[PDB]
Formats: sequence, structure tokens, C-alpha cells
Amino acid sequence: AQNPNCNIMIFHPTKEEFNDFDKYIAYMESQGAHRAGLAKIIPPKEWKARETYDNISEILIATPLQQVASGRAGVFTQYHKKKKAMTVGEYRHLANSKKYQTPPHQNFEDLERKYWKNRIYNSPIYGADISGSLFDENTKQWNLGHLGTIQDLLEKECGVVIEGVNTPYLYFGMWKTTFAWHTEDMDLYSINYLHLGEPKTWYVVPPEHGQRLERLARELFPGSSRGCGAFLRHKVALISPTVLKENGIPFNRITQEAGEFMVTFPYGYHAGFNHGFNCAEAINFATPRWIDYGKMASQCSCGEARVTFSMDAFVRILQPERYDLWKRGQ
Amino acid sequence: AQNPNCNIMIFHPTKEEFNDFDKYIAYMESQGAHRAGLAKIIPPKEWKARETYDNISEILIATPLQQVASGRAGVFTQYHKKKKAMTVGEYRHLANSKKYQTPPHQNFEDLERKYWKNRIYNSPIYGADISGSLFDENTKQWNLGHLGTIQDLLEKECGVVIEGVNTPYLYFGMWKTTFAWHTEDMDLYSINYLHLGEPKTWYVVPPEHGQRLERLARELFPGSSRGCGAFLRHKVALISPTVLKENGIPFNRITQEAGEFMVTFPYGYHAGFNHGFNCAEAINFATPRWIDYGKMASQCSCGEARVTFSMDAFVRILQPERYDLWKRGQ
Ligand SMILES: O=C(CCCc1ccccc1)Nc1cnccc1C(=O)O
Ligand SMILES: O=C(CCCc1ccccc1)Nc1cnccc1C(=O)O
Ligand SMILES: [Fe+2]
Ligand SMILES: [Fe+2]
Ligand SMILES: [Zn+2]
Ligand SMILES: [Zn+2]
Repeated sequence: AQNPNCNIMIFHPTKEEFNDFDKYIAYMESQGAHRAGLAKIIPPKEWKARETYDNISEILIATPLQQVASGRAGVFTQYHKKKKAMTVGEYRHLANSKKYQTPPHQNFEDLERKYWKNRIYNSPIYGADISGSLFDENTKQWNLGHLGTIQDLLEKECGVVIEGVNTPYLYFGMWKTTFAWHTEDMDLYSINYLHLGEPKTWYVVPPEHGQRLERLARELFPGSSRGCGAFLRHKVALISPTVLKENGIPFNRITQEAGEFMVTFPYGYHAGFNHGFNCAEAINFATPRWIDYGKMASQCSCGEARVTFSMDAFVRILQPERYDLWKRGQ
Repeated sequence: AQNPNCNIMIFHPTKEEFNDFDKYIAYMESQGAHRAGLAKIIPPKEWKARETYDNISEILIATPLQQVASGRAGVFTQYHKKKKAMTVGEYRHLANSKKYQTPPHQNFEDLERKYWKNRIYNSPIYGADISGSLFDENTKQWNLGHLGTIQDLLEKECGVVIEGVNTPYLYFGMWKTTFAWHTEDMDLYSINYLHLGEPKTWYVVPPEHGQRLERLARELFPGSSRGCGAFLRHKVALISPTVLKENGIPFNRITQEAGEFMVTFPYGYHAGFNHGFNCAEAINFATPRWIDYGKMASQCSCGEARVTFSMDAFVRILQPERYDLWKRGQ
């Protein structure tokens, strides 16, 4: 068994190795990368996502989300309050303002301490889930807008043609903007490229221990748990590394910097925060190894969790028994 | 299963919890601490090993050992060259001299980098394995000179009375002084208290993965491996964290500071280095759970490894089949 401690692995593909996405994901897994639930990939020195980021101020964030916290410092829920549209130029200026800017800090460790101590007392604004891409059309390797689709993977493995098209999303962040504990829709993989700006810190639980996190979550958020058997799908629940330690939940942490890829693996619970103004791009993907996770994925049928048009087909084909109840749920 | 990632756990016993050594070791293990191979224990704020360290300059280091390296930066062997006796006062002055002092550095991470890059190009002097204790006679808790003996544990578990008496050892360190990869004699536990001075960085492999380290060691030190089936017992072999990563060996690292205890668990391979002038005290101990490790411990019978008077009895009772060949070995 490779990577039995489930450590987060960091990869440095050569230009040649960076030419076949599926092959390299399979290679990473042959080294046990998936057992951590998250891997970092540093692209070849000669590679670039696009020429410059000089002309991105005019992107619209149609619905910025103010992330409002309830609970205690290390155990809280966050709800998203919709705000008026703003351009990325306006957003960046807001992120850099005295009210929202990254505070003085010694290092990543000091900033993490400040995040968990102080996060709940501020309400940062997140420009999340914006359909689009910042990869140059001519970028041929690891272009998140040119990956093979989940629908084609499911067709290749199961011999069934289905509707749907999955495309990338942009995320414009500032200090304290947060992603709550979750696995991907249908326990898919995700790939995240940090285009520019300040770092993003990640926490992850190994897939083999995901049910331990779920059990702790039910204990820590009893109301939410009664409401929905898969409430973590709502992406509202935060639990600090201190609280995870106290409860013996195995986990790992790593900081992603601009120019680096992170891949999350099937059923790898993850959460994190942004250090300051930044922009990331992400998309879900699948491999043959995902199919069995897709079949076993928990579903929110309470109506809260956002269902994409594409997920109908995944549930319909992989989870026919669950399909009706899930459908009437939302 | 507690601590399935085999993370090094840090404990903060209260004064009340610090009153029963065996009980607290058992508690730590009930939380899965042993799976890492190493745990840190921070004593209660009210506890002290002794009043001051003002009067320790007159301790004699009868045989200081100059640690001379051969091999490459990340894979080397060290031999111990005997030097003339010196007092701890003289040793401390040598450790603080321009030739031997800790170099300027940003943090522990920068110093670790410097250690592994530069260790082989210098020959620091180690005052190791000095029989004695710096615990005050009146220190009633976690006094390493007042622990129950291995001989009494073996008697309590196996009903056999044996000769021998195990006592503590002092270690006077300076920058770059090194302990090579090893498990304890008879795969016993050890406890190490850092009395004073600069830190000690530890690396450890989880006991469940010890044979992976051994296999890599045989590959990296082929000559030594041919010479002795348990050559790591010689305590001469160093392998850097970079090399361990490259070869997929699961391991963890932690830095011990003055006033802190480290416990190594049965068959937990460990290695490390001192940051600067310091003084540690250590002793081996046993629990009921050790007996089965004692029975399976590998032995050096090539004559190189130092056998204590006490180990005869352990091998004689726990490994009667191996006893003859081991005895003629040394
Ligand atoms: O889920 C999110 C943003 C939150 C989406 C959401 C949740 C609830 C309500 C509205 C929007 N973001 C990520 C997820 N997984 C990995 C990384 C991120 C990220 O923010 O870079
Ligand atoms: O083994 C040693 C010192 C080397 C003993 C030795 C080896 C070979 C030849 C002479 C002396 N030291 C430790 C072992 N295990 C944990 C910690 C230490 C330590 O130096 O604090
Ligand atoms: Fe995600
Ligand atoms: Fe040791
Ligand atoms: Zn729900
Ligand atoms: Zn030997």
C-alpha cells in the first residue's frame, strides 16, 4: 500500500509528463496520492495558464456573497447573504480596503491562528461559482476548460449516453472567505488552479476516514443533522483543526499558492480559506475509479443543496433507487 | 482504531494525571499515540525536574565522541572518534565557539535545511551515553531515575527473576550532533527529557511500517547490510527526510524543546539532531505491551553493536533460540 499515512503529496511533472492529464492522475494514484484526499501539482517551469492577468477587471461578479458566521470560533455555520453585483476591479479594491485586507502577520501559521480565532467576528464577501475560464485558448496542457467531460467518462465506462455539459467556475476571494467542509457533488474529483493573488489554505480528511468526520459533524451540528442526512452538502459547516484534533479526526493541511494546481479525490472531505485577494478556477472531473464512489454518494433531498442540471443524469443512472426521492427533494 | 494516520501526538497532563507514570502511558496508547512511534509530553506548569542547572559544569564527559560522516548529504554513515575527556563547562564553551555554534537561521525549517545540506561537511562532538541523572532527588513525578525497572516488569509479566539494573543516561549535545536511525535495544520504549539548552529535532517511522524503513536501509547501505542483518543496531546510518519521501517511507517529524518529554514506542524507528548546546536525559522502560515486541526484536550478532550487561537476560528469556549465536557474536 502506497502512502499509508495518507499524507498530502506534492508532484512536479516535467513538460513531457504534463501532456496527458488522465495518465498523470493515474500515475499520482499509483503513488497513493488519493489516500490523502488532496494532492498538489506544481506545473512545469515552462508552462503558463495565460499571458497576463492585466485585463480581468471587467469580469462581473453578478452575485457576491457575504459570508455571515454563527456559532463559536472553532465550530460554526456560515450563511451566504446576496449582495449587489460588482466588477472584479471593484471587488479587488474592496478586498484591499482597510475593512477587508489581510492583517499584519508573521507567517502562514500566524495567519491560520488569526483566521480561526477571528473568522466568526467578520463577514467577508466571496465572488464564488462564476461560470467561466481564465485559461488562454491556446494553453494546451491542464486547461481546465478543455478537459474531458464527466458525461463522456460515464458514457465510456457504462455505455450510456446522457445529457449535460460541465464547465469551469471562477472564484474571487479575499481574506477570511471560506469554503466549508464538503465532498464534491456525486463524490467527484475536483481540480483547482490558483490563477493569481494571495494563497488558499486547505484542510482535508482521507477518504477512508470520511465517515469519522461525518459522525463528528452530526454531533457538532445536531439541528442541521436532524434536518438533512447529508447536510454537509449544504456547504455551511466549519470545524477548526483544533476541534478535529480534540476529537481524533485524521486530517492534513496545506497551502496552495498562485500558479499551483490542487486536485481533490473522490470522497475527500475538504475545507479552507483565502489569505487575501485572489482568483481560482475549478471544475469537477471523473476517472474510471470514480464510478464506484458515484454509486455510493450521499444525496441531499431536503431541498437546501444546489443541484446542477448535470447531476440529474448522474443520480438517474448511478442511483436509480434514490432518483425519485432526490428529484422531489428539489 | 485511534490515530490511523499515525500522527505524532502531543499531551498536556494535569498535575493529577502526571502522578501515575504507567497509567498515563497506557492512556496515551488508548488514544493511539504509539502508532506514530513517538509522542511529546508537556509537563504540568507547576512541575520541575530540578531547581536550577547552575551547578552542572563539573560533570565529566569522560569520552566525547567526534561524529565523522561518510557518504552523501542525504544518505550517510557516521563513525564515532573518541576524544579526550572534558567537563561540561569545557564542552559548553566548545559548543558555543565559532567552529561549532549554531549558524544564523530564520526558523526551525531553515535550520533543518542547513542540517541536511551541510551536516556531512562538519564533525561535531557529542557527549553521549553518560551514566547519571539531573533530576532532583525530591522530584516525585516523571523522575527518570525513579522509574520501575525493565527487570521488574519482565518479572511481573513472565514470573521470572533476572539479574540487571537499568539506569538513566545523559546526553550533552551541540549543533549538528546526530542520532542515527534505530529502534531501542530489544525494541523497548524510551523516554527522553530535554533538561536545558537548544532544541532537538526528531524523525520517526510508525512501528507498523518499520520493515519499509529496514528495506530502504538495506538498499541504501548495501555493504553494511551484507555485514549484519540488523546493522541499524550499530546506530551509524542516516537518511534524510527528502530521501525518505522519494522512497515513499511514511514518517513524521517534531522538535522537542527544553522542559519537554519525548517517549519512543516499541519498534518505532527514530533519528534526529541537536540545534545547539543542550542536555537531555534518557532511559529505556517497558510495559506489558512491550513483551511481544521484545520476543520479536532483531539482534546484532556481528559484534559491532554495544551490548549492555542487562540485555543478556532479556535475550536469554525472551529469545532462547537466538541466545547462543547472539552470545558468541559479542
Ligand atoms: O465551495 C466553494 C465555494 C462555496 C460555494 C457555495 C456554497 C454555499 C452557497 C453558495 C456558494 N469553494 C470551494 C470548494 N472546494 C474547493 C475549493 C473551493 C474554493 O473556494 O476555492
Ligand atoms: O543513540 C543516541 C546517541 C548515540 C549513541 C551511540 C551510538 C553509536 C556509538 C556511540 C554512541 N542518542 C539517542 C537515541 N535515541 C533517542 C535520542 C537520542 C539522543 O541523542 O538524544
Ligand atoms: Fe470542493
Ligand atoms: Fe533511541
Ligand atoms: Zn439537505
Ligand atoms: Zn551487527
